[PDB]
Amino acid sequence: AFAHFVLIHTICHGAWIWHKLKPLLEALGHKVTALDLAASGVDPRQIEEIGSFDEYSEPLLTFLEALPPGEKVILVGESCGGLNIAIAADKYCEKIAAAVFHNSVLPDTEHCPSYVVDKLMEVFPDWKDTTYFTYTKDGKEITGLKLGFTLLRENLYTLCGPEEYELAKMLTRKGSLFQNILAKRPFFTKEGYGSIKKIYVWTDQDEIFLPEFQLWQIENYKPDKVYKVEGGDHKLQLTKTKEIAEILQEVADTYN
Amino acid sequence: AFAHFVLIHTICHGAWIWHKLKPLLEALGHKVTALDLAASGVDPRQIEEIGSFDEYSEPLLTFLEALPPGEKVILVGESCGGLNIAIAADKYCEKIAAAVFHNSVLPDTEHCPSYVVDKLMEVFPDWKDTTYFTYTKDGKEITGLKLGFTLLRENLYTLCGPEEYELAKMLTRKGSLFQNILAKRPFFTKEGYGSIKKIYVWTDQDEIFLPEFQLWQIENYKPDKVYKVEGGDHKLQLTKTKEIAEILQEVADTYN
Ligand SMILES: CC(C)[C@](C)(O)C#N
Ligand SMILES: CC(C)[C@](C)(O)C#N
Repeated sequence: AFAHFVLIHTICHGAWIWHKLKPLLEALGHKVTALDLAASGVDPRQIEEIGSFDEYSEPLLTFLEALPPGEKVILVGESCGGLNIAIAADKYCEKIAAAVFHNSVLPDTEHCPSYVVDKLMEVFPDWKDTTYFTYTKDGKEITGLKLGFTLLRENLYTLCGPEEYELAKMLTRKGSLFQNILAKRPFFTKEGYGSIKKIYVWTDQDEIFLPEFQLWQIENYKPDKVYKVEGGDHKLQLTKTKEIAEILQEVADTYN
Repeated sequence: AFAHFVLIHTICHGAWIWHKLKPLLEALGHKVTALDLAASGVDPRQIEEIGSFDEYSEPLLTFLEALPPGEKVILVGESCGGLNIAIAADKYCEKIAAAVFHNSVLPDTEHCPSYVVDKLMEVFPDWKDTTYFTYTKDGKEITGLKLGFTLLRENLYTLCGPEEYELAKMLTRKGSLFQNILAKRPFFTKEGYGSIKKIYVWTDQDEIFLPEFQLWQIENYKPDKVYKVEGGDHKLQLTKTKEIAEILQEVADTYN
């Protein structure tokens, strides 16, 4: 079967991270939409203009709003993209056939929205050469960050070639986890986000979202299905593109 | 010998086009700077804020200005980048060891700055699915454009793989040739731009900067050296990356 996949990049990244996976999925006959979230990729906004993870998710929400009645999509989020999925699901659950998490945070409905992010910071506290700054938006102090090049090289693009790593150094932008904003955000709902089918994809060779963290997430909020990809790194859509496409095809053949 | 190469992308593109060549040059021991020109790549400005090719060249001029006395660089410009080179050379000729043109326009000093662009439009009048728009800046009506995806696929990235082509569809932005502005711009000088060493690199398999045009440019303004790369396409830094690096190494060993 064919599906319409909506690929969602992580913070400090953009649609470009999916440049290898998108054409492969299309070669299988699928429709693919790779969005640039707010102040990401070539989006015209700067991070200082964004005050929450919800605002950051605007392009995704706007896209879903534009889907004609009856049309459903399979959301695929990497790393922090799981949060955009949760936000989107609480507004357009009926338009989501399923959500695939790609070495991604997996929010739940029993704890605050920042719950898994707080846990992530405990498991991976040292972001190496990453730099930080603060800005104010809507009366709140937000911590912005720019991923360090060493962190990118050693923990995120561990096995990616020099040409993919180069794209990251050239294209990654300042962003934010909006951690303190998520902490005060209303909980994700059981009726919306809680109702969608969730497929968790990961590799135990991820050098940032460590096994301890991902296995902790799986136990915390049981996914409907779990796929473990052998080898690769945090950026499976670059290092195990074929494997990811195969998994997504099976998801398309399972949920609609 | 080692040199400091400053790679200059063409309109509607960004530093990202050099993601394959940059690491290869560094692997040879060179220092490489790949800039995003105004309203290009991840630059925060939008094209409607730019009123001339000179303004568009701001990041390059600012970079050269920051070079300490005595430090020289080898400029490498692709496609329309030759115009940024001419503009830069008339302000910082002493900081330029040489300029390499990569399937690029080659301005001269005998005719108006838009001369070769006007000729290009005669040789390649049909830009296929490219779209156009107009905006006003500093009292002048400027024609903006967004490269069509079919034009990108068939004429610019003719032999590039689907993954490189995908990056182009995701990252190319609205831009402008500022043709009418160039037409009224003071001529490039013989003392500045005219004095720099110019190396012309091209392939007769370029599907947009056709042989008729490139050979016309070579006859119009004699380069100091000409390198013809066999095969490849308009984006030699992607399809003949190794060959381009070899040529640049020889240039580094020839001019300083
Ligand atoms: C490093 C991690 C938090 C990110 C930016 O989401 C990725 N990849
Ligand atoms: C199509 C051509 C004018 C451009 C944008 O410079 C390239 N490549």
